[PDB]
Amino acid sequence: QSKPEDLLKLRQGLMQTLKSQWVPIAGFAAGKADLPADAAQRAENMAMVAKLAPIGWAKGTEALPNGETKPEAFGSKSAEFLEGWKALATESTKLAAAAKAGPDALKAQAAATGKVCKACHEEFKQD
Amino acid sequence: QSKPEDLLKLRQGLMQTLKSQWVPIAGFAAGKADLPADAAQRAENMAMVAKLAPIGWAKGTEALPNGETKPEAFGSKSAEFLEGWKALATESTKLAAAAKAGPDALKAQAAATGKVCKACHEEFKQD
Ligand code: HEC
Ligand code: HEC
Repeated sequence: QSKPEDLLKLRQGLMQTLKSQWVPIAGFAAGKADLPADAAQRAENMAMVAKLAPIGWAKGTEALPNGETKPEAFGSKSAEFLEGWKALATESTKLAAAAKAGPDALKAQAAATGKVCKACHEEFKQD
Repeated sequence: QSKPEDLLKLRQGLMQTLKSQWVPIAGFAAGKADLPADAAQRAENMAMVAKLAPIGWAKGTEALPNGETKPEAFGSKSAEFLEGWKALATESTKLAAAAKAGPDALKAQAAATGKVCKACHEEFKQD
């Protein structure tokens, strides 16, 4: 089963776990916060979320009530959608390594990782 | 930071992603559904949720409204609670190996995995 509302919760829930892990790093990179001491662990977490994310968009979740994803995600642009997920896993793994190298390599790699959230939202997020 | 409704969506949506992968396999072990063709992939996904789980119970979410976890999870029995996530993660990894081995192996390791959901629930979850 799984009520539609449970399915939207799983999808936004994975997105919220992504944001919790990311924000500390986006903020340091923007000169708005101190260097998260657990940066490498957050970016590893970000890449595990990346790998699971396609479950929140599985068959039957094409038109949940209150969903915010464009239908092209499930159809004509389904492969490019999947491809954004893979890109986030790869940049997040690179972000892990750059956290262990030092604050400046983390800042350069956070810029490349944020682009991926922004690109996919521009193309596929309704709001 | 973070609004508590977003914090709870985090926590609860991780658990919905856990249930969505566990269900078909528990259903099989029970004799109520056929064997999932992707049982192995489901199980590795469960192990990744389990690694990520502790985020949903981070410091600062001890008293989210609408929260369903006993105060002991955050303090007095905090070690025991994080230990359960650990156990889930190794059981779900073993479930993935069993899936590859055959039905009889998956049924038996499924019984084993499900006990960890049960024990955690009996101690730390509210009715
Ligand atoms: C597509 C490949 C995405 C990538 C990469 C990122 N996100 Fe995104 N996110 C995506 C969509 C289609 C949606 C809409 C979901 C729906 O409701 O139907 C979202 C939503 C979010 C949210 C909102 C969750 C909520 O509570 O409603 C946030 C906080 C979010 N996304 C964050 C985020 C960040 C930080 C990313 C980069 C690390 C990122 N997402 C990548 C699609 C995609
Ligand atoms: C502790 C170490 C846990 C293990 C292992 C598992 N669960 Fe659990 N679960 C836990 C708590 C403390 C809670 C309540 C969270 C709160 O404060 O709201 C839950 C909740 C769930 C839910 C409901 C989610 C929702 O929409 O409200 C489900 C569907 C759930 N848990 C499933 C589940 C399964 C299938 C597990 C084994 C594979 C499992 N949980 C393990 C604590 C823990």
